[PDB]
Amino acid sequence: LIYGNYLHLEKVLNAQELQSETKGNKIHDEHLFIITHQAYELWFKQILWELDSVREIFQNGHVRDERNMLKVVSRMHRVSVILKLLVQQFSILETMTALDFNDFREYLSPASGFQSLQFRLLENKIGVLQNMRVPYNRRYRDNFKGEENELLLKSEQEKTLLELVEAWLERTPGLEPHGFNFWGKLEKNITRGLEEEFIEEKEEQVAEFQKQKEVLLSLFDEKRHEHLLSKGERRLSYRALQGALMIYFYREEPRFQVPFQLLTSLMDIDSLMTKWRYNHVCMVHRMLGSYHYLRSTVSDRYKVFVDLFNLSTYLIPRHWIPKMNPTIHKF
Amino acid sequence: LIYGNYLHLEKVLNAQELQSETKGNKIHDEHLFIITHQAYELWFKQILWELDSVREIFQNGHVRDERNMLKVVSRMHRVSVILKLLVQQFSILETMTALDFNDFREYLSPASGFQSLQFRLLENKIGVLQNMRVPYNRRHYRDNFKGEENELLLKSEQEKTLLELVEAWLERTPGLEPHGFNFWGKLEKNITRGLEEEFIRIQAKEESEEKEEQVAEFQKQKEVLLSLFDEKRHEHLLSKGERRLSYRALQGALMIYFYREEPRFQVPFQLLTSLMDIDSLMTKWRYNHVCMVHRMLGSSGYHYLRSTVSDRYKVFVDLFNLSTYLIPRHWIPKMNPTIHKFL
Amino acid sequence: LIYGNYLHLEKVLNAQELQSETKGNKIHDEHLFIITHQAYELWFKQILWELDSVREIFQNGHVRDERNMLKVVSRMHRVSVILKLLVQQFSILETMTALDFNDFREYLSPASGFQSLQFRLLENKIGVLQNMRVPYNRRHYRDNFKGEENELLLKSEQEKTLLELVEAWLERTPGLEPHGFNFWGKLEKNITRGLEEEFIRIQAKEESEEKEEQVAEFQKQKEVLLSLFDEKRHEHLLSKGERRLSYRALQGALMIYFYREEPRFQVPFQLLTSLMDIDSLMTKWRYNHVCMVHRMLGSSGYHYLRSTVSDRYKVFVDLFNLSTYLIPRHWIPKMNPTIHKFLEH
Amino acid sequence: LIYGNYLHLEKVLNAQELQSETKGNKIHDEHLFIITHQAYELWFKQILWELDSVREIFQNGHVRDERNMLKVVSRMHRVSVILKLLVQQFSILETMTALDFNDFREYLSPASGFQSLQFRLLENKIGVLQNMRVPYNRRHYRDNFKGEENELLLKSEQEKTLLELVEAWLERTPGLEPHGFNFWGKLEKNITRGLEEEFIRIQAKEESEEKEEQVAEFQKQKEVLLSLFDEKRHEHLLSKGERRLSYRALQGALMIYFYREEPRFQVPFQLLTSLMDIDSLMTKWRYNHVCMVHRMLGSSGYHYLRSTVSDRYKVFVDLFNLSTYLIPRHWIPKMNPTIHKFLEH
Ligand code: HEM
Ligand code: HEM
Ligand code: HEM
Ligand code: HEM
Ligand SMILES: c1ccc2c(-c3ccc4c(c3)nnn4CN3CCNC3)c[nH]c2c1
Ligand SMILES: c1ccc2c(-c3ccc4c(c3)nnn4CN3CCNC3)c[nH]c2c1
Ligand SMILES: c1ccc2c(-c3ccc4c(c3)nnn4CN3CCNC3)c[nH]c2c1
Ligand SMILES: c1ccc2c(-c3ccc4c(c3)nnn4CN3CCNC3)c[nH]c2c1
Ligand SMILES: C[C@](N)(Cc1c[nH]c2ccccc12)C(=O)O
Ligand SMILES: C[C@](N)(Cc1c[nH]c2ccccc12)C(=O)O
Ligand SMILES: C[C@](N)(Cc1c[nH]c2ccccc12)C(=O)O
Ligand SMILES: C[C@](N)(Cc1c[nH]c2ccccc12)C(=O)O
Repeated sequence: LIYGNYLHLEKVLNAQELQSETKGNKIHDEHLFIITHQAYELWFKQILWELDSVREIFQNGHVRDERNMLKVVSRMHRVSVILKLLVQQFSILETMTALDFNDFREYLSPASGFQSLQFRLLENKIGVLQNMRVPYNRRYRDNFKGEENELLLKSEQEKTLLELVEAWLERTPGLEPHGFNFWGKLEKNITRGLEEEFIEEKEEQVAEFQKQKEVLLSLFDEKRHEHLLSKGERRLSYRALQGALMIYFYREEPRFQVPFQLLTSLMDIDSLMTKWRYNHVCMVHRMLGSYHYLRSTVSDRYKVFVDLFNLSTYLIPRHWIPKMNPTIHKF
Repeated sequence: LIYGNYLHLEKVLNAQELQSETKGNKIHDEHLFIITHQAYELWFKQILWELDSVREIFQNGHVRDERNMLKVVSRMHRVSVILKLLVQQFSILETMTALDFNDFREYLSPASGFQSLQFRLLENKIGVLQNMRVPYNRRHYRDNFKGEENELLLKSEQEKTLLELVEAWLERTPGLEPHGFNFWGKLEKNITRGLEEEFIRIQAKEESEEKEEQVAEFQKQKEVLLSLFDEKRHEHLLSKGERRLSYRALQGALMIYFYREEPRFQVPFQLLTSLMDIDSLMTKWRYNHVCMVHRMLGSSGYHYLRSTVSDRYKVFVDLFNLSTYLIPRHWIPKMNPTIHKFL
Repeated sequence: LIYGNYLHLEKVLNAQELQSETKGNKIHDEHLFIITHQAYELWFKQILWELDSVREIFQNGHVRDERNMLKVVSRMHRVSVILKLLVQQFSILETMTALDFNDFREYLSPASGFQSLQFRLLENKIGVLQNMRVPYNRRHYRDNFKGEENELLLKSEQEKTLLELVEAWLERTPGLEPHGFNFWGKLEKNITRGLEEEFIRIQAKEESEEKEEQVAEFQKQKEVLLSLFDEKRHEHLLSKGERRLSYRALQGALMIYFYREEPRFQVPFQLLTSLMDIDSLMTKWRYNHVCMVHRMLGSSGYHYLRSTVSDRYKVFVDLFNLSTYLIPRHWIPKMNPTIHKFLEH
Repeated sequence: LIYGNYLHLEKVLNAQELQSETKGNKIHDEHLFIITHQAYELWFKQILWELDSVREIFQNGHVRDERNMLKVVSRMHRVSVILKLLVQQFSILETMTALDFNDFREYLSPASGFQSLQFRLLENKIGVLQNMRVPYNRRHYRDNFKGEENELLLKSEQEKTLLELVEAWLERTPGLEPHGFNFWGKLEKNITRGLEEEFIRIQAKEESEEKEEQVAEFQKQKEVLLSLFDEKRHEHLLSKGERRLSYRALQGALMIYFYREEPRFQVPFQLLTSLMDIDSLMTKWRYNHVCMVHRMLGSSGYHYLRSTVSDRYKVFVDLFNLSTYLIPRHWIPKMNPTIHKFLEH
């Protein structure tokens, strides 16, 4: 076995066709354009590789065996690491001036980054929903045809990471009312602590406190949630949300240490996915002038685990957090 | 034209074949290994693209037209930027544990990164010389390569390297002409003078430990500084391969260093800086590679590799070492108005 | 002389006071919070150092001596490099969980990064204009600052900004002189001509939707391209604050863009590129800051900040927008050998 | 409470004294030099903050409560993140040319980065051993430091290092107990067996160059694999300082490596990974430092430093070298339900 043959470089390193050259006027910087995109696509494939694997672990119920949690967090962190690189990779294309890109931009028409099948498959597999997806020029799948359109559909219809994480989050231990009844203990301890606290600048604080109280108690409005879920402003089942907050509050508890890491990485992937979009935009600006559709992609509308980010709003004094009783200290 | 078809993704995204899977026992992390290498190879191709272009500009004498200097420095900086990324790219493969790599390392033998044609072409096109190449397994590197590959690899060694081409251009650097600004002459004189002047300074110091310190500092500096004009020392070191640039080229480089602010020398200096950046980064690549192979294979290619992280692989080491011959600014020959115009 | 004494580490490394600890309940992650900010502030000081130096080079007219161009681009690139780092530095504070920050956030009230004198000095010295600055809680920013601080902050606003100084220099860009190369005239002509020539091409074409599409494209392009020569449109946009550069400065910048390979314009172009890099990175800083305040406080300042990530805080947005007015290379006015002389140093 | 006052910026931003300026000939790039170092020092303080905290968790036996494992790995990862940045931070100082540094290097003598108390404290607290410290021009390291400096430096040397503390904890790693899972025994057996089994396979083959190659490989592997059970070889190497961990600690580490997916070993493995990352990064720091001092001073400290980039400075080299003793997975002693149940929480 030789490197070149192991890596099918006969394919990889014979995939560069400068359209400028194909049309008689070869432009040098076009090479970079091609390579950059090809590298992105390689890495997308790797992310899909990792993601699909993680999805499978959830779907096949392997995640139930908490031995598989190391594997899950490892592969999720790996995604975040690839993404961190893909963000830095824009620095490479920033070496191309707009003036120089202009010299071949025409031979690209009518092509677009939009037509990255993998990027869409990625958005889909994480949990970006078309219902909340910004339409571009009153139009995404329309541009894709064939097996591509077919796969794109499977991607939308098969379980997303969000869905699968939701499922698992719903089964998070300690939610059982017959058990630790976290939610009940929480509502009580908060209401109590609230009242205790509720017993000039005073007025200002009072006003602030009423605002805080509303938010804090908003947590227990199952209906508010269902509504927001419908409007798509939240994404996680109320039960899943409970499991997540369980994990947040009892993270140091051994059974919840890696699960918390997952949540952290899930948020990191959202953060990075959006950083990708941002860097892409800042460039398309520097390259095409005036952008706005893309500036719209950086809107938290594409944050799939936005629920995890927003659990920061509902932070309470440590004192108020239900205690780890002997029984659960065992469990 | 569709993106997928423009980018020949039919090829790119149909090039991943897990040998573990080909042999029945698919290992997940093997995918990463493949992709990582494929990305490296893509980027190598791009670097070769840039480098070959720069070489051509030098060889076809376009570099004489100083309008092409922007293009040259841009493309050279771009190389350094790709390399910066290729160094960071190791962070990705560091996500793979040794334990997990072990689960497929077998299905790789007898393949190695050594068989990267592009990496070799790259080493060669910059200016790595086979004479000063550390032997692998008591043998040459091209021994591992056969066919058109071996053929190309030779062309790469024999065709003009960036070093050679930069040397040529450095030799033509204005200001060296003795009939002109006579930089080298003025320099030798101004250094001789400065040294003497400083000696008197130290002589003035009543004998003390302080004076002693200065004395030692002085003598070492003097030796080094005058070493610069020992054209024979140079020729010797050139032979031993410890330097690489013609003495004339070395003069042009120091010209550029000292008169960098001069408009004609501003971008030329940037080039020199980038040339050094490429060496620095190429070495950082090697270092990160080694640091990983250690984490992955334990402890020995490791030792062979630890050997490749040396000035033997640094092509523009001469540019780095011009830092040793740094002098007080007031010693630097003053740009004569006439030649001040020439620059 | 000792390292520690050279670097006044007696000060630097005795400047960490955890308020949590000062109040009896020391929280560990507070140390990180302090250090991170202190490092940012060190780097801000360095950027101000570089910026002020470059401003002075422009103000004192040293920039006229094109020897100083290397120094200028070097120091400007250095800023962009510091900024690149400052953006990555958020990764450090991302190690702090919101849960853990919550354990000391209280001992901070009412303090805020908003009270970063240096950040404001920086925004100001580059060219952020108060009129373009989104007010927070219906209030100005300097209103939070008092004393010599307010005095400095004012000097920053009143002294020449980099924008102003670059504008001045851009206006003196060679090639614009009508008596000389008359770039703008030649350009208007060459563009008007080219457009006509292209219109004919399209009109020659065999009736199709593709033709219609090209027709549409053509009108759009034509409008934009000719918009360039509407000095009144410019003055209007300047008023609306969509542009920031004088029309003449804009001419000089496009001169440099189009004739960058010309020796005299090689480093000047690099400067333009760096100026844009600084804006890009400054905005990336703001973005990462926001993305974190979200991760930390949830969803409001957050929205104020989300507002700061706009081209309204981009000082050299005009340089970014010169990409809109890109023309076929063959349309660019030709450099006379004789003319190449004023661009050959 | 004001930002500036919280952060004692009266100190931090009044700690820049350009010696060039103090001596009449201010050099611009000296500012950068100062700031860069000051930032490094801030971050070192933070690393020491994190490290000391982790050391205390180990020393005070809090690590026994496996709730505190999350905290430990988090803080150790944070160190690695700071270090990643400190490595990138050299990019900033690379903006300074040697030519320009030369213009002030004189006013620095006789100061040096060597005199970073914090860096030494850091090296010491991790586990760099004074024995294996390469002498600089036949000089010690501590010799340069006097007073409280020397005092603290010693405490750092004498107090428990991270290595020592990790060793302690590694020795208490569950599964090693002979009356329990007897990992070591089961391992030796399973390895001896596997090797024999493989030898037979090769013996069954027909004499050939391939066979010889395999045979040679097999003997090499066998030696290494069985070397693992030579407690005395270890003790010797420990003496020569080629290894650092007790043989029992080494057993615990390999336990963790092999049974990492086991819940009780998942975070512990992460720690090991981060410990190795800290070595890797600490050494990357040294490398980048050297690469620069060369670019700045030419080629000597350079060579002394090139010496610091060795496994002689790698504290957790034992963790790196556990990669040598990797065996087929099927050879690894199996976690029987009963004992698996012991390793859960
Ligand atoms: C010169 C560089 C680039 C330009 C001018 C550019 C231009 C654009 C434009 C204009 C769009 C909006 C759709 C349209 O009107 O066609 C877009 C979207 C996109 N581009 Fe790029 N692009 C560039 C580089 C890249 C790179 C390096 C990638 C890497 C794969 C990429 C991937 C994408 C993706 C995935 C989208 C869809 C955005 C979304 O809906 O999330 N582009 N690009
Ligand atoms: C698990 C990861 C890796 C391992 C264990 C590994 C191992 C090795 C080893 C042992 C060598 C020395 C030659 C030999 O004994 O076969 C080597 C050389 C090489 N590897 Fe890697 N490698 C790894 C990753 C990579 C990657 C990601 C690249 C990217 C292209 C790469 C490129 C090279 C090159 C170009 C050489 C020749 C270097 C020289 O001779 O100067 N390796 N590798
Ligand atoms: C946990 C981390 C952080 C949080 C929660 C945070 C929060 C905030 C908030 C809420 C504001 C808006 C003003 C206000 O309502 O008080 C703000 C502005 C600011 N922060 Fe931070 N910040 C964080 C980290 C940092 C860091 C590392 C810096 C570095 C100096 C910084 C510098 C600033 C600056 C300069 C502003 C004013 C920016 C502008 O108004 O355009 N902050 N921050
Ligand atoms: C122009 C830049 C620099 C130069 C020329 C320089 C020079 C040197 C030299 C020559 C040494 C070897 C000992 C000696 O001769 O005194 C050294 C060691 C050291 N430098 Fe630097 N240095 C630079 C930047 C830095 C930076 C940015 C740091 C950050 C903290 C630093 C920290 C140190 C430390 C801690 C050592 C001791 C390392 C060891 O012995 O293990 N230096 N430096
Ligand atoms: C391969 C080929 C092209 C791309 C682009 C891309 C997308 C849109 C572009 C463009 C380049 N140059 N001009 N435009 C304008 N659009 C507007 C609608 N159609 C043209 C990004 N990645 C690519 C990979
Ligand atoms: C593709 C395939 C393999 C590689 C390697 C590589 C090199 C040497 C390796 C290895 C992988 N796994 N074990 N070894 C040990 N050496 C020791 C002597 N010869 C085998 C790097 N890049 C690759 C790309
Ligand atoms: C030093 C001290 C504080 C900060 C902050 C910062 C900013 C706003 C904060 C905060 C910390 N904790 N709570 N808030 C709420 N805001 C909302 C309206 N004003 C208070 C950032 N950097 C700092 C440096
Ligand atoms: C603060 C102050 C100084 C330093 C240095 C440093 C290290 C070595 C130096 C130096 C500066 N200037 N010259 N040398 C070398 N020798 C050669 C002969 N006499 C001086 C690094 N970091 C610092 C922080
Ligand atoms: C057995 C279980 N792992 C239960 C579970 C769900 N979410 C969790 C989060 C943390 C810890 C445990 C869980 C499962 O059913 O997957
Ligand atoms: C005309 C010339 N470019 C001469 C030359 C050589 N090196 C230089 C450095 C800076 C400026 C000019 C030169 C050539 O012959 O290429
Ligand atoms: C002589 C000049 N430096 C003219 C000038 C202004 N901007 C430029 C850009 C590129 C080249 C020259 C200029 C001055 O007046 O400063
Ligand atoms: C009770 C214990 N925490 C046991 C222990 C030691 N090393 C470990 C590694 C992984 C898991 C557990 C351990 C202690 O004695 O510290």
